[PDB]
Parts: sequence; structure tokens; C-alpha cells
Amino acid sequence: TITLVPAVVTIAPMYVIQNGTVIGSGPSLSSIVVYQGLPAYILAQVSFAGQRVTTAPVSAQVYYPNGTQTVKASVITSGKYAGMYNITIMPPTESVQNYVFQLLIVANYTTSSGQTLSTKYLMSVQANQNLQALVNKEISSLVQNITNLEKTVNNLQT
Amino acid sequence: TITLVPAVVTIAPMYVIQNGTVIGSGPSLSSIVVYQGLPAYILAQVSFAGQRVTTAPVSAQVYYPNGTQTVKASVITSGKYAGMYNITIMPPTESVQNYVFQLLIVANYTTSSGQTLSTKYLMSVQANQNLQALVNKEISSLVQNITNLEKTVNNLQT
Amino acid sequence: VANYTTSSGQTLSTKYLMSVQANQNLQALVNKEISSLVQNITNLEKTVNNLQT
Repeated sequence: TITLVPAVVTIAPMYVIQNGTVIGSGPSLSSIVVYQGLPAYILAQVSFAGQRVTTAPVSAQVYYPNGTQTVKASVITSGKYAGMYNITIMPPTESVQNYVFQLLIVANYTTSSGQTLSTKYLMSVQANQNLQALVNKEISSLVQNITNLEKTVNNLQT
Repeated sequence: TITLVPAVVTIAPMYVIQNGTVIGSGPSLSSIVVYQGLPAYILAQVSFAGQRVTTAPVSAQVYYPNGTQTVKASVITSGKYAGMYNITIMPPTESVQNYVFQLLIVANYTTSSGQTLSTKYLMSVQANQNLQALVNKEISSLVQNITNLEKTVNNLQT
Repeated sequence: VANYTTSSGQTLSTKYLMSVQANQNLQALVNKEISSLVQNITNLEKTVNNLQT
């Protein structure tokens, strides 16, 4: 005897690849620390009954605090991540603090039993500061003020 | 007739304590926001049934980009952190990139269910840049410049 | 902690051990440090310009 349970479509963010590096591992996140100005490639598999499905057009509502980006995630057709949908968020660099935006991943799977299932996964993608660029630029302007001051102080010595 | 339902062994990190500071709490975290250069003491409980078991010793093949350090997790029995496996990870002090370094957590639990249940947790660790350091050294180079300059102007005043 | 007494005849209390790193606000740090250094520099610039004059 084989006792079936209903199957519910899932789109889960399996890896969040940013800087060519797994910053987010597995679906054990629903908020990830992403560092701004680098593209977090959220590889989010879509599986019905744990078996990855190739027909489920993924809309992705990317809720920036300025405009809402609807990126149609490209089905991963190469790599060992193939089958999944690569959701290419690219966060602007708005560094002075953290900023909200919510990636509501919506995989709309068409079941062949006639029960079309829209599954909507909320990951709160926490755009942490990427303060590194702001720092180097501010600091370079300070180095330039210091070298000019050195030069002036040499003229004064002369 | 009393049918005992399957218990499968679970290792979940109950604490990741890093720089003496618990960055990870709950067994709700099999990914964690590690800050580079700081020794993360992954105090991970090993449980069958959801009950703590201290007869499964845990190694950790920690795949740095400078080799694999296979660390046998020592049980710290002190304080409220007692009876957890200390998976000792030592992330690089580099801070030009977020780099993927793996953490193949292997727990081999000899159960009396009839098989030696070996559970593997591949946590692909997010080496997240500890920029604080880079901030402090750059700013210190700047102050060294402020003093040198300040001494020279004062000498000129004299 | 949420202490809830169900009306089914079983009392359930949940405690959630949310142990958190209270991380330094690096943003507010860097901003104040550099602004303060800009003022130390304004005082140095001031001596320089007096020197020149």
C-alpha cells in the first residue's frame, strides 16, 4: 500500500551566489546579508514533489524602496545548478545604513491534475551597507587634501 | 501493539559563538553570517529524537581555499553551552573578497535502530568581509599623517 | 516568552532563545570619525593660512 499526500509546489532559494561565492547556503535563510553593488544571483530551484520542474514561469517582485523590478528569472540551462531559476537581483549602492527590499519569489506551476498552484516565497534580502566603496572614495579625497597640505608646508619651509 | 516511529539523527547548530559573541542561535540556522578573521566556535548539538546525544563525535572537513582542515569537534562541558560539539572554524584573514569556503559537517551516530546512521550537513560557509579592520587601519594611516603635519606647522609657528 | 493556556486542557509555554550579536554600527562610526577629522583638518588649515598671510 502506497499512501499519497498532496504535493505543494515550492520555490526555495537554494544558493545565493554573490562575488562568484556562495554567500547564502541552502533554504535555511529568509533574510540574507547581501553587500550592495554586487549581483546576488539567487539560484532558486523549482520543484513539485521534490523533482525539479522546467515549466513554471517565475515572476520575481523585487521591492526596492525606489521602483519595483520584475525580473523574469532565466532558467539555468548550464552548470550543475541546471533546472533552477536564476533570479538576478542587482542592488543599487545606497550606503549609509541597511535598506529593506523583499524578494517575493513567485513560481506559478501548472499541475496536470488541473490545480494550478502559485507558490510565493518571501525572502527579505537585507541590503546591508557596502560602505567599502564610500570609505575608499572619502579616504582618497582625504589623501589628496593631505598631499596638498604637505606641498604647501614645503613651500612654506622654502 | 506499540509502533515506534523513525528517529533520524540530526545535527543542527544550536549556537555559533564567534569572538565570544553568539552570532547564531536557534537550531533554525544551518547558514550563518560569519565575519572574517574571527574564530567561530560552532557549538552544534547532535540529537536523535530531538534529544541531545553525546555518543556521536563530529568532524568537520572545513574546505578553506588553502586546504581542508579536518577538525574533530571537542565537547565543551562548561556553562550553558554544555553538551554541544565545538566545530572549530578558522576563516582566512584576507578581506579583498567574500570567498566560499565549505564546511562538510559529518556526524556518525551508531544507533541501535539497526544501522549506524551517518548524517552529513554541507553548510557552504559565507565568509562575509570584516571591513571594520580595513576601516581602522586606513584611518590610522591618516592620523599618522595628521600628527606629522601638525608637528611641522607648530614648529613653523615657533 | 509567550505563556498560553489553551482551552483544550493543556498549558503550553514557548520560550524563544534569540541570542544576538549586538554588532557595531560601522556606518555611523565611519561617518562621525571622518566628519570629526575634517574639523581637526579645518583647524590645521587655519594655522597654515595664517602662516602664509
